Amino acid sequence: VKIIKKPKDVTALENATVAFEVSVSHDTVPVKWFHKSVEIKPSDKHRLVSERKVHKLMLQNISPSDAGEYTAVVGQLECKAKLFVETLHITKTMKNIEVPETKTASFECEVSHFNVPSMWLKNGVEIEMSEKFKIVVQGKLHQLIIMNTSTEDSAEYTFVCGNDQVSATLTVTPIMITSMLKDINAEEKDTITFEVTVNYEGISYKWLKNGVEIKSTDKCQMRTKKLTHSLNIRNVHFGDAADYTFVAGKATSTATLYVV
Repeated sequence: VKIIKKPKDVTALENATVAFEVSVSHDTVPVKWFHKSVEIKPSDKHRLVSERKVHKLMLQNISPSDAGEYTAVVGQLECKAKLFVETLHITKTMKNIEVPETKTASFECEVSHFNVPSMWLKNGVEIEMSEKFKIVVQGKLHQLIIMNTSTEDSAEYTFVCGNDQVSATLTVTPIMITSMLKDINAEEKDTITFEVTVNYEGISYKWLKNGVEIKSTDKCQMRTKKLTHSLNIRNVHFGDAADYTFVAGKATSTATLYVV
């Protein structure tokens, strides 16, 4: 009896199902399979199937323990093939971030394979995605986005990949109002400007008049150069006299406009 087809090497992922097959010239021929010098038996992991001239060994839910050389013995005839078992792992680490308050922070890591489930932890606890936490997957790149950061977002963040994991820390830096609002004594019809300076660029802020948020009309313009924020109020009259507040993250500053 002659071997017509020999088994081929197989590369597969952990937990995948794989097979090896030999085919022979004659129908009634018994076959044994060996791994690590031991004869393979039917089990929850091993299935042996014959169809006339074709003999198959099937392995379910493979583990790294299953990798290596398998041998098919047909009489005195013996042929070998190898299983390589690939495992999920992290291929690039994450960098610690420091981010100003209110700005967006992002962690990224790369994994070994496509179609890995995203799994992100904050101080050991699974993060449920929300308007705050955005999870993105781009092929083998996994990204965690944390929007509108606060000091409460400062923590250790972990990405889990199979049995592999990688951690990095986020540090959220508070906004500081370096140059505060000063009171303004103006005459009717004057154009005035409240100005503040902060320590970071591109932060979120709000202006308030007596506590109610202002929107920039032709009457109240809000401008922003580098770190300087301004509230310009044109053609000032008595209804413009009030308390004005600049709010940025947890940083606040109030002053008064007086109109003669």
